Amino acid sequence: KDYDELLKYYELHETIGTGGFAKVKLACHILTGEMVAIKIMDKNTLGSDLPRIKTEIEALKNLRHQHICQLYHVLETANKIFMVLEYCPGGELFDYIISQDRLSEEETRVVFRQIVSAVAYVHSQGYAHRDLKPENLLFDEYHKLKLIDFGLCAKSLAYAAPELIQGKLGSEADVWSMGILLYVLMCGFLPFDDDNVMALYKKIMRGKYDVPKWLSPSSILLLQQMLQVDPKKRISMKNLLNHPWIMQDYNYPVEWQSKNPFIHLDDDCVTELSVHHRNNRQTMEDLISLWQYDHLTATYLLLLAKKARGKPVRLR
Ligand SMILES: CNC(=O)c1ccc(Nc2ncc(C(F)(F)F)c(NCc3nccnc3N(C)S(C)(=O)=O)n2)cc1
Ligand SMILES: [Cl-]
Ligand code: NA
Ligand code: NA
Repeated sequence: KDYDELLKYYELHETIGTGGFAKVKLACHILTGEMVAIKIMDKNTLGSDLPRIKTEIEALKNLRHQHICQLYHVLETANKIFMVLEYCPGGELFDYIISQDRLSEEETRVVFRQIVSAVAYVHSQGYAHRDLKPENLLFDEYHKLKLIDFGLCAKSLAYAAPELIQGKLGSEADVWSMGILLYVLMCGFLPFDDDNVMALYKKIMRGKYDVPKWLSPSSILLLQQMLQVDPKKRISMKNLLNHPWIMQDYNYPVEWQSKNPFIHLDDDCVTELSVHHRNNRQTMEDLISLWQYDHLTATYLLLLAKKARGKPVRLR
């Protein structure tokens, strides 16, 4: 019914995740053969949370970055909203940490610099993510990280900053959450945890945590600077980018600027679309340039994706 519109363009496979607000299926984009992830939201059962959908959608239309999960297609039917996103076949950072127990400081740094790159970019575009946690970071085919779930972005509790849980500073709050992430990467458990939500809340407010024996002095220092209860004493995003711990083995600050921004339309993509559809090239350019996030946008972007990984730009 609502799936009729979607099934014009995608073959649906297994459900790969269910959350509070959405389920996500693996799918194949018929015209390109590309696997994608389709986020499915029922407008009726969301009700008051329907603003989360528009928030994520508007954010993702304004974010284009090597460590951010790309949006391809938005389809609205009578009862559903479908968001077609980049499929990350490596799954969740969280499950990767559990499988390894914890990461070495070297590997943590490799991973963490990608998280800082994504989040600093998000902030550079005027947003705070506000729901940073390892469930929301996925591995793509290259084993590079992609940030997801922009439903709470502005322009869980275990990861929420004291000031944010107190109802007041979105920038500083993301830094706190990245500190909790950093802790989990290196330790393999949360710095603040409890079965009772108010007791968890108290632990967060107190800011005291276990410091395991395998952590280097420099890592301990970085955690201390990120996990300051007072956001005014917390390390700013700026100084995180070139922090000495962060610079170890790299010697350059985190590269946060988008490496894949939308400058001019790509000729191979446009050409292939015009040839496959047997349409006037200029019309094809004009219709792509509406950037409607309809099936034409989807096809164009999934062709660019083929190019991004050195494959030829070809439609079935
Ligand atoms: C098959 N077993 C796996 O464990 C697994 C899981 C995910 C993926 N890949 C993947 N790629 C892209 C998405 C995208 F774009 F939709 F976010 C996505 N989402 C599922 C999703 N993921 C983690 C947290 N919430 C999730 N959903 C409820 S949510 C907030 O609506 O995205 N999952 C691959 C494998
Ligand atoms: Cl980097
Ligand atoms: Na423990
Ligand atoms: Na940069």
